[PDB]
Amino acid sequence: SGFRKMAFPSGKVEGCMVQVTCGTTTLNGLWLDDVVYCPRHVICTSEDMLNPNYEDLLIRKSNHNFLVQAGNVQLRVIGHSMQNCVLKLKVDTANPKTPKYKFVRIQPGQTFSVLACYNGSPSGVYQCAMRPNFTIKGSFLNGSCGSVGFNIDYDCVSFCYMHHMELPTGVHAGTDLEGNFYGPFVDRQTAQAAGTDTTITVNVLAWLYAAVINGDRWFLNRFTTTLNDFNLVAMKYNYEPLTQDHVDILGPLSAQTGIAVLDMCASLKELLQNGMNGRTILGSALLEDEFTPFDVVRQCSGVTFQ
Amino acid sequence: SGFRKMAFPSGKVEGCMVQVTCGTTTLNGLWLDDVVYCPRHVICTSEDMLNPNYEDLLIRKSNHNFLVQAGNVQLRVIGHSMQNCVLKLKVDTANPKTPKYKFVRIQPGQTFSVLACYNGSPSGVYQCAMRPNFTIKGSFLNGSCGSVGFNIDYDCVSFCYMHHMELPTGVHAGTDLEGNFYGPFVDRQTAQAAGTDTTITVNVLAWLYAAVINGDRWFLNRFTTTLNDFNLVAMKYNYEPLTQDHVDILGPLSAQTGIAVLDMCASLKELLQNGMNGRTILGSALLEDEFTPFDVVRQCSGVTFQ
Ligand SMILES: *[C@H](O)[C@H](C[C@@H]1CCNC1=O)NC(=O)[C@H](CC(C)C)NC(=O)[C@@H](NC(=O)OCc1ccccc1)[C@@H](C)OC(C)(C)C
Ligand SMILES: *[C@H](O)[C@H](C[C@@H]1CCNC1=O)NC(=O)[C@H](CC(C)C)NC(=O)[C@@H](NC(=O)OCc1ccccc1)[C@@H](C)OC(C)(C)C
Repeated sequence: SGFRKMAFPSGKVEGCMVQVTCGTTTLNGLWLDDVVYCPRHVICTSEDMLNPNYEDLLIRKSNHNFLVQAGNVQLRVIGHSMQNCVLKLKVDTANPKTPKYKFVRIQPGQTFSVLACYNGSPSGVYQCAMRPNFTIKGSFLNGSCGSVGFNIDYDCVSFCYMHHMELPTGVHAGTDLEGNFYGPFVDRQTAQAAGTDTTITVNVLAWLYAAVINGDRWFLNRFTTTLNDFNLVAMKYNYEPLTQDHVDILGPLSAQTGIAVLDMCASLKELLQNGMNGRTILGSALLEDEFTPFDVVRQCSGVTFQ
Repeated sequence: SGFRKMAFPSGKVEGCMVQVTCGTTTLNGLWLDDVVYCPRHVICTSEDMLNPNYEDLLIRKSNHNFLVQAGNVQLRVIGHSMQNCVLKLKVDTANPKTPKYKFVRIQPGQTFSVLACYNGSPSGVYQCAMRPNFTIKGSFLNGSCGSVGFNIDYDCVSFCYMHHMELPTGVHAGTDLEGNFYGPFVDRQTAQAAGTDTTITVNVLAWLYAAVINGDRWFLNRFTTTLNDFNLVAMKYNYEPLTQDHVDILGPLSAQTGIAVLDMCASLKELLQNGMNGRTILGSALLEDEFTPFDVVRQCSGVTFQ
């Protein structure tokens, strides 16, 4: 029993974090096979950040201007290129600790673990979700740039996020590992609006299922509702519309608890309409939306990795 | 910027989790040097759990009745003993992945990371606190027994917790690595009350400091208060009494933010007396108490490990 926001074990990703330096700027890179991946703004000064011509800036640099350090072991750069907003530094040695990996672009609402690093050394790990407006609400200080987000599927690490910037909100923006930003953001120190965020409705329902499984069932009400009537409530409350796809993925949770999806929708409707009267659900006084239906299944299934 | 409940990177502890089997019962053990540590109730059946005579039960067992598996590598048990509520199995090979480690008994209010495992394979990682009533509110299913809690100080892993049981609350109880329970609990399937829990006041203040650092300052009020007057409010609200020791440890936070400890005490007093009016602090509608003053300093300092 019990429900906790749980991150993947970070061992396989720790053995891939290196420190990349170019000029005075130092940040974290990801070392897989004989390639090091890091934010391309490692090549910028503080002044360059206001309006960088990245192709121009990169031309001034050669292989030896890039210092890659792995702990204290240290790598020879023999090729460099820019893929969108990441740089790829070709080094002379494969990472002997390269896990089975792949690069994936995740979708809004999906969750992932973040290993926050500084100077190429891991600091801590926490779990979060790609918000529908393609930001994440993380914990990132100066030098955490290049820290990565990932999921683990038994032995295979799916890298999905690399940290690039903080916005004027304290929210965070970043790219996949092909260097394509999530969201409309660019890697420039110029005012950028995230846009209206919305609540991940299918994740809220999954959490509400997780609550029922763990004994907390006071919100379980008398009522039911329709998909369209519930959706009509979701949008006054800035919730993402619920589709039949969302119903289907909550199916397993529906059948383990014996509660139809639409009856949970109605319970969630009165919660949106009436508040919590200062009660809590799984130790929270807010409706929690960074658990996917798979995060719930996996936590009350006990799935392991290595 | 940003504030997240962050766990230590689990890499050093992953390389120590093994699977221990005795009879039909299987659980997790911790393999350091040539010794494997695990809950002594691995030696019990389901019926034994109601009232176990552990010394008697252990006499029926020999070295070869204990199957230790590390991934698929596999260990030869050449000695076994019972230290309080842990068994120690002497194996024929040192763990080549033994980190610099030590065993520590932590105090109520301190925090630690938990690596939840099943069958000796890590499943996920999350952070928590030893509640003042010596329970933890974790996420533990059948077979997670023997999963450990730890802190990391640069390169040194301080193991402080091993999971043994769930109580009739869904809260969790366990031992240090010398096998001494935290709390008044015994390893028997007999009704056991945790006792009244209280809120870790010095941790709440630290979080409130963390909030100020991250821009959230609406609760910062006009008032101040005295240690004794605040304490008189803390105990109607089941808060732990605040000592001058607690003031001193909040000192660094006091000086980085320029807010006297007693003025935060008064802000926290009206929060206890008046609620949050449905507002939030660092994305929570509850007063958060599983961040120590060091967890705060370390997260807005960017301390790394390896
Ligand atoms: C790299 O380690 C660092 C990590 C940042 C700094 C502290 N926390 C973080 O997450 N990242 C950068 O320096 C990064 C480089 C860009 C190329 C991606 N820049 C930023 O994070 C800035 N973000 C930014 O300028 O966004 C657009 C903007 C918003 C508001 C006002 C003007 C422009 C940071 C440094 O800017 C702050 C945090 C808004 C001051
Ligand atoms: C070992 O993997 C397993 C882990 C438990 C089970 C699922 N979640 C967990 O945290 N632990 C045990 O089987 C453990 C063995 C004891 C020697 C420590 N026993 C328990 O966790 C039981 N706890 C218990 O009996 O506490 C006293 C008690 C409370 C309430 C009623 C009677 C006795 C569990 C199995 O008992 C439940 C969870 C109360 C059913």
